Amino acid sequence: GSGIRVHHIKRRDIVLKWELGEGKVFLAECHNLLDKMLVAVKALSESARQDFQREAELLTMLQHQHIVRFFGVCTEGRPLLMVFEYMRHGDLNRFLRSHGPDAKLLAGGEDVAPGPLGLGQLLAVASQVAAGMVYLAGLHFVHRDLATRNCLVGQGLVVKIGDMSRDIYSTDYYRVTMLPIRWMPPESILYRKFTTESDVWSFGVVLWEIFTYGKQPWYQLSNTEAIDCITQGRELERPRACPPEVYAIMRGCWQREPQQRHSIKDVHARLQALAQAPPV
Ligand SMILES: N#Cc1ccc(-c2cnc3ccc(N4CCOC[C@H]4c4cccc(F)c4)nn23)cc1
Repeated sequence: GSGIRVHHIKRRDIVLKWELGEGKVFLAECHNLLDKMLVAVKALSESARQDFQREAELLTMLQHQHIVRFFGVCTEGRPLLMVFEYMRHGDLNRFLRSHGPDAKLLAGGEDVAPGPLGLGQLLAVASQVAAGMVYLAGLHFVHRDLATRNCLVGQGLVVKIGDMSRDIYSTDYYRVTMLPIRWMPPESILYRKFTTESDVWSFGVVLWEIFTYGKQPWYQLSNTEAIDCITQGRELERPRACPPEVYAIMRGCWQREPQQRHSIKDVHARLQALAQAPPV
């Protein structure tokens, strides 16, 4: 039984506090991965135990400053658990909306101002997501559902790529098997091909999400309508909050031919530079 050693955690050391969302994520304390400690815990046939073990091995290998930190599993008894660091500001899409000009409530937090994010800040969020993507492309890992709903925000506005998904985001998938069509490129919709270049397209849509403070791409349109748009070559419009240099980077992610799309490495480098010195 060769493979990656996955860290195991005794059940007695996991104390579940409350559900945060629905796989079915709870907030918990864990002693002692250090003192005692807050963590996020995902709860779940032998075929499932197979995917569990498999995904666990994979999660163990993919470790990077912008990938949500994975601590191990608990498999003594049922249900099976995956243990992750806790990202106190939840998912990026919800975070964005709560700092949008549209938000109905004020979003306290000692570590960020309520109200619209600074441009410097939006840029930092995008840079961080890209860095996550650079790492994954490096490993030839293809993420088939890149979107702010699958990113996590932690203390100090650290952003990491996570996982799905929350039932509140069902509207973001189209039932064919559920596809995130609004984030998919023509070659995915047309030919069912998914590549690192497909992820670069998705990331472009993530950029649009960030600079609209979390709006659904093509929110005015039905699923088939959005598919017509994507395949017929229509592009999402520049967000009001989005500077030309960034819209340019977006457009580059959206080349109809995958090979003309800029590399994720390139994309990240530009965003990081914009970020270190935000244009007016
Ligand atoms: N695999 C996996 C995995 C990894 C980490 C986490 C995690 C760590 N800190 C938090 C805080 C809130 C939270 N949420 C917010 C909404 O309730 C569901 C859950 C979630 C589920 C699906 C996708 C999300 F980006 C976030 N998740 N989370 C959750 C799942």
